[PDB]
Amino acid sequence: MNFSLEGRNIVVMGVANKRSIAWGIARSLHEAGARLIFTYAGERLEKSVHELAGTLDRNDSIILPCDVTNDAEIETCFASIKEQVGVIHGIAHCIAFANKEELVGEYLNTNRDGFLLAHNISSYSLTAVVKAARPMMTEGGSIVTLTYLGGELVMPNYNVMGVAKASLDASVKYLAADLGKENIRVNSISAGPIRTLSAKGISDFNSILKDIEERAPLRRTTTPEEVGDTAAFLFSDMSRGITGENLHVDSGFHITARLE
Amino acid sequence: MNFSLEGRNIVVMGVANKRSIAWGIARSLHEAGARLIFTYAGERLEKSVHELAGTLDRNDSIILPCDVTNDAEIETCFASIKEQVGVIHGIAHCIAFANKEELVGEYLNTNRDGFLLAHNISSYSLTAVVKAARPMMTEGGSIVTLTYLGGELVMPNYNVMGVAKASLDASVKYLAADLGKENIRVNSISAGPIRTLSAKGISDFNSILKDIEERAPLRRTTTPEEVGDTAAFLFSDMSRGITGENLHVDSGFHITARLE
Amino acid sequence: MNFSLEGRNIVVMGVANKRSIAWGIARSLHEAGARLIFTYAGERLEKSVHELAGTLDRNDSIILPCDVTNDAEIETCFASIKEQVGVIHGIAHCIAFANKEELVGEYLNTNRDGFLLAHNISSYSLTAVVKAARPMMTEGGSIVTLTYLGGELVMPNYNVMGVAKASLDASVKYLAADLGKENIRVNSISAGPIRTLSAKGISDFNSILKDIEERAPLRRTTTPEEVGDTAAFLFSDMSRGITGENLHVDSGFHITARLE
Amino acid sequence: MNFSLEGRNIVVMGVANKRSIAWGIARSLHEAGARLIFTYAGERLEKSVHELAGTLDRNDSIILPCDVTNDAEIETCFASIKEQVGVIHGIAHCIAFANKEELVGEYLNTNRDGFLLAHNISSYSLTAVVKAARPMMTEGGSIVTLTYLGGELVMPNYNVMGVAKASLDASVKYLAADLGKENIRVNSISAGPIRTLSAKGISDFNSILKDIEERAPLRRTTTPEEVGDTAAFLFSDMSRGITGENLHVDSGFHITARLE
Ligand SMILES: NC(=O)c1ccc[n+]([C@@H]2O[C@H](COP(=O)([O-])OP(=O)(O)OC[C@H]3O[C@@H](n4cnc5c(N)ncnc54)[C@H](O)[C@@H]3O)[C@@H](O)[C@H]2O)c1
Ligand SMILES: NC(=O)c1ccc[n+]([C@@H]2O[C@H](COP(=O)([O-])OP(=O)(O)OC[C@H]3O[C@@H](n4cnc5c(N)ncnc54)[C@H](O)[C@@H]3O)[C@@H](O)[C@H]2O)c1
Ligand SMILES: NC(=O)c1ccc[n+]([C@@H]2O[C@H](COP(=O)([O-])OP(=O)(O)OC[C@H]3O[C@@H](n4cnc5c(N)ncnc54)[C@H](O)[C@@H]3O)[C@@H](O)[C@H]2O)c1
Ligand SMILES: NC(=O)c1ccc[n+]([C@@H]2O[C@H](COP(=O)([O-])OP(=O)(O)OC[C@H]3O[C@@H](n4cnc5c(N)ncnc54)[C@H](O)[C@@H]3O)[C@@H](O)[C@H]2O)c1
Ligand SMILES: Cc1c(CN(C)C(=O)/C=C/c2cnc3c(c2)CCC(=O)N3)c2ccccc2n1C
Ligand SMILES: Cc1c(CN(C)C(=O)/C=C/c2cnc3c(c2)CCC(=O)N3)c2ccccc2n1C
Ligand SMILES: Cc1c(CN(C)C(=O)/C=C/c2cnc3c(c2)CCC(=O)N3)c2ccccc2n1C
Ligand SMILES: Cc1c(CN(C)C(=O)/C=C/c2cnc3c(c2)CCC(=O)N3)c2ccccc2n1C
Repeated sequence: MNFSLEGRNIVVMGVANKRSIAWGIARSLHEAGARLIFTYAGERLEKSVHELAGTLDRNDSIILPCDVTNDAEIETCFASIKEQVGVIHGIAHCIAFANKEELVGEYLNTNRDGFLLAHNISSYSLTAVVKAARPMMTEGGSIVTLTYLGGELVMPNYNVMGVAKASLDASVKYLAADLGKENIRVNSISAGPIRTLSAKGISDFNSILKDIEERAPLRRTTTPEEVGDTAAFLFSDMSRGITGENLHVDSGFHITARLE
Repeated sequence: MNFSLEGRNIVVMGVANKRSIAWGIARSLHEAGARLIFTYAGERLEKSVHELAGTLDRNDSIILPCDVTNDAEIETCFASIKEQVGVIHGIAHCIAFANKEELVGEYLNTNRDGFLLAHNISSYSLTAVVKAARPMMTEGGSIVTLTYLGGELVMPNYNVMGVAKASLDASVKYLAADLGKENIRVNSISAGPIRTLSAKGISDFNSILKDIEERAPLRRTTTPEEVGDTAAFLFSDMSRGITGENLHVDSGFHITARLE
Repeated sequence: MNFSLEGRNIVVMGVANKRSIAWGIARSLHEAGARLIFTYAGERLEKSVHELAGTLDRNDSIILPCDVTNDAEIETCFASIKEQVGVIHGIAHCIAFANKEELVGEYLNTNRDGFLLAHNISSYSLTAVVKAARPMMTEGGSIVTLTYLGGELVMPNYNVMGVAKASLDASVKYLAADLGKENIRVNSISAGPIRTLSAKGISDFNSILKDIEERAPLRRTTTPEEVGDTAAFLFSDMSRGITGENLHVDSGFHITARLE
Repeated sequence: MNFSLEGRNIVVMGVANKRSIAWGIARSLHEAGARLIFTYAGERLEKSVHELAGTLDRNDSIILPCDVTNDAEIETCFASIKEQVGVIHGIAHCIAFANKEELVGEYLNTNRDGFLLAHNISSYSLTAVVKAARPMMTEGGSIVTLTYLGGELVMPNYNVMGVAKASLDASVKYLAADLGKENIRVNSISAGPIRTLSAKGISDFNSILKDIEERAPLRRTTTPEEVGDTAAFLFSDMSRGITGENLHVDSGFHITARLE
């Protein structure tokens, strides 16, 4: 086996701009040879994502809308993919949302509507996309989602997104147990903090990143390319023994408890 | 400090019949001296629960309806409790629901509505009850919920309830981090399987229980009284250093991987 | 069942002075009614421990030497216990040692001799004491050891003691799986930091304790009495469904990743 | 970055025959371009390992004795490596031993000598080899050891090897925290069961493997090549954000609790 993704069609869900973790993943996968299908939420991202995809050195990308709020766009999107490419070999699920005011101060700033919205977008959407993709994954495949340490432990302010990530992380395991008999693997990458659009609203994020640079074993914060290169492994056949796993790409921060 | 719960008002949520784990908890807490407030869902359980409470040797129990589907009954119920007793010292949250057809065969038998219903009842309700109880917990307190190993690992058929338990387990941690500054602890008991009303629908449950008897370190399945006696510790001052914890009351089954 | 330890003979291993965690455990167990057998290492501790035991309100304690370096004293000690009391119902194992210069700076300051000494005293000794006690635990029983979060994650300077605690924690599980068929439970308490004789040599320990007071959910550092009161639960019949478990008595610190 | 190991000198410790997991790793690393240094224990393995290395398509391998019992051979071996190649970029540590009679029946079949031997060979040796290699790892590097699920949970008969693996797993974390500031990563692969020389003595191993084929998500047992291909990722720059991690290459078995 080898690391090449030539002849693999991979859906990358969640590019918003060039700082998106999904854009780090798309670059790594394209460099490995994959043909990419980008999905975006919101008509104003369409041109953005088309332009970023156009910087890739092959012009073979497909770009499609897919809001994951309910099933309707999911069905439209995956029908297009089925007609255009026939078979899907992977999905990178890079989607999260919660109401921003719930991600400041106490976790108890959430409420039922917000809690269920965060779980719908951040956790159920993986299952919804799996459901729509499964019958087109006829040649085996690999599904990767992104999680964060605040789904395992309390991270200040992460709040209802931590609870939704814990739901996502459990779903990765149950999906992996349903799909491995069809040679479909399901894993996550637990990325360290990265200054993306989804970092806007964190207080004193510069202090968080500085502390990671001091406390993490490798003495540096995570990049989208580190995350991308681990995702290229997970979509390749090199990782075929691995499913239901959560790989921390966080400079080792997960093994530490405090800064000396 | 001591194990007594004399002078503690504890709300026990989720008695349905004498096999309920919540009924094991209520017995242990009453024996330790607590005054109990029982809550029930559905008008047909009212007389049931009143009768079971009437078997306790003090006639000081309060029995109130509290469906946790939205906030409305929660607010009514906790207002009654505030007027009747003034201060709450504990809550035992023993509530779960998912659509039964999602808890057979593949996890992918769920759907958005079912997934969000399971999360609403089985996970958000703890937060909803916490929110309504917090201003009446003026003397410090202890909150205990019930979880199951299928929120940590794949258990056949547990499916969307495992994902909802993983959300519940994360919420226990974030609640504990919000409330410890008010001397309120939040913990779970991860009970081994018990033949309750919520076991109806498990296939070959007799085989599951027999396997636990063979594989568990202590060679026996869990009882509601084992769970109750651990919950009496968690509501007592003896456990005041413990919060955010998940105590397995499962005969040791959690430490095993297979039956020799 | 009840919390009483009347009629239970419990061996408490590792009192050195009144700050020892084992002394917090002995107090709680004596208050619950247990008859205690204290063991000490080193002839200079004999009078110390006799005097502390003499402050207990019943004068029924036995005090015996037991260095755990090899098996010889273990055998002498447990033979005395067998003749004096007949049956052992519990052991509190509160023993650790590593060379102090290995617990400063890098973990790589250890060496083979030091590593194996730390493992012998801090981890194998539990197995050695279990082996000598097992045939006198004819009425069921409960064994509790003390561990620390640095066996689960990196804690600065904890170094080879963290590795030895990880060995101890695994041994708790395998012991629990061997002994549950004889109604003997084996658990640990993972205590938060306490200023004991085994804290001498930690740098800036005042800063560590202050940070725990800020970061821990309950906003306070651990006491020996908190640890003692959880150990009284673990030796009582109230905890009979629990074995192979690690209970954190740390003010909730284990669920946090950083100080906001 | 890329997956190539051209220009990387990697020490592979623990080939015994063509079924060794280390031989799966060496093949994958050689295919990725690494120059390999094989180490073996026992003069009778010398010719074995030389012959297997001679099947590789470049004849650039070095083969050296390295018994890890004490430091002496380690020092000889690493001195040879330093003179022959100058810089080490990786180590694959594939070494374990315990007395076989301790790995049948109860864990309590161990004893002090056996316990400390298992820990010395199976856990401290990683630290000993790290210590000797560190000053030759001047260009950054990656260290991979092999662990097994029985270091996380009880696996029947794994016994003192499970305790020694738990010590190894903790050492991986503390090593990673010491060495990341020198751009050296330290990780493990937790392989599923493989019929190697170290499987001789397992009872009913055919039943264990059949059960894995039924219970594991991917419905198949692990191969040395699956393990090798994950180790090629860990030694490559693609995995540079990952340290202190334990990657399960076990067909997903780690996420399951029982066979339906
Ligand atoms: N930035 C971090 O520090 C970090 C660390 C670990 C994990 N993560 C996770 O990485 C993933 C990607 O986030 P990011 O940091 O790259 O930020 P981002 O804002 O670039 O990406 C989040 C994506 O989610 C999409 N999304 C939100 N609601 C959607 C909906 N209704 N339908 C479809 N798409 C929707 C957004 O359009 C956006 O493209 C998220 O799951 C996030 O939780 C982020
Ligand atoms: N039985 C087991 O094997 C087991 C093992 C571990 C944990 N648990 C958990 O224990 C808890 C109690 O379940 P049980 O096994 O005693 O069964 P049970 O059926 O007796 O109790 C479940 C309770 O949930 C209540 N509930 C359901 N929907 C509700 C709603 N909308 N509003 C308010 N209450 C609602 C029911 O009325 C019932 O009283 C649950 O959280 C369950 O997940 C059960
Ligand atoms: N102090 C903490 O912050 C803390 C936190 C968690 C766990 N622990 C653990 O609690 C336990 C008790 O330590 P402590 O903090 O009370 O300190 P302590 O120094 O009072 O107790 C340690 C005990 O170990 C005994 N011991 C050392 N070598 C021995 C040998 N060869 N034979 C027999 N006994 C031997 C000492 O005599 C002493 O009584 C230890 O396992 C320690 O790792 C301590
Ligand atoms: N086979 C499995 O099912 C399995 C599963 C997970 C992990 N592991 C681990 O994989 C590693 C490799 O074992 P394997 O299964 O390939 O079997 P193996 O017997 O082929 O390899 C074990 C190696 O350890 C070496 N070793 C033993 N004592 C030594 C000493 N004193 N000095 C130097 N080398 C010494 C042996 O010479 C042998 O080369 C071990 O750490 C084992 O625990 C094995
Ligand atoms: C690293 C990190 C993140 C980023 N992250 C891991 C996320 O999963 C972000 C999710 C997110 C989810 N929903 C959001 C936003 C961010 C901001 C914009 C918005 O409106 N809603 C984060 C987000 C909130 C609080 C703390 C946080 N930390 C410490
Ligand atoms: C022990 C166990 C349970 C019971 N349990 C732990 C639960 O949390 C049950 C939750 C539940 C949740 N919702 C349910 C029902 C049960 C049945 C009645 C119904 O209509 N909906 C369980 C439930 C489903 C599948 C497997 C299961 N196992 C192995
Ligand atoms: C809380 C804590 C402790 C204390 N502890 C948990 C221990 O297990 C101590 C073990 C110990 C073990 N061996 C030791 C000594 C202490 C000091 C005296 C000596 O000579 N050898 C500790 C010990 C060393 C480094 C950091 C530490 N932290 C953060
Ligand atoms: C998969 C597996 C293994 C193999 N393994 C993971 C190991 O780490 C083996 C270690 C080992 C360690 N020491 C050993 C031997 C094997 C056999 C030859 C000998 O003399 N001593 C194993 C080993 C013993 C018991 C159960 C076991 N299971 C279920």
